[PDB]
Amino acid sequence: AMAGVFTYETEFTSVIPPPRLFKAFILDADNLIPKIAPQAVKCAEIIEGDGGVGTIKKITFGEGSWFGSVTHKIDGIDKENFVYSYSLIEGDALSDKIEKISYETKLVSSSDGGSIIKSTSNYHTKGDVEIKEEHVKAGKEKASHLFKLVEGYLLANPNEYC
Repeated sequence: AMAGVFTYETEFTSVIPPPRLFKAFILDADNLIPKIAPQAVKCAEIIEGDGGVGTIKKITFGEGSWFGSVTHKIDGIDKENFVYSYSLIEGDALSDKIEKISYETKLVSSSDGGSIIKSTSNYHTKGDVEIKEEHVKAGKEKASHLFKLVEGYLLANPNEYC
């Protein structure tokens, strides 16, 4: 069985500068996201670890999507360079065809006082590669929708995460 990596890259832009975005969206995700987006995320529960590298966490989805769950593994947190690396180790997306999906979310500063959210998705493949363009685009739409709610909240409550 052939091993490969299908790599997809995308960017989101934010008005919020990287330090604030990282404190909010990444370092306090488990608390902030189920609160702002209840329909999208019901809860975030740590199964193993203290929230840092090696942490295993089960995310349960709300009424918005065809609610299942996902199990993420924290691979890396760079609090200086605003890098968050994690893998989907249990979920609907995984099959005999896709064994693992590793992610890297980097926050880059904009000269206008904002951020560029750079997301890389690495689909670790086994056998014939068959990835639907619509399935990837739907993930990108859900990620930008959740993110837009993060930006709004942050702009409505400017003192939060400073």
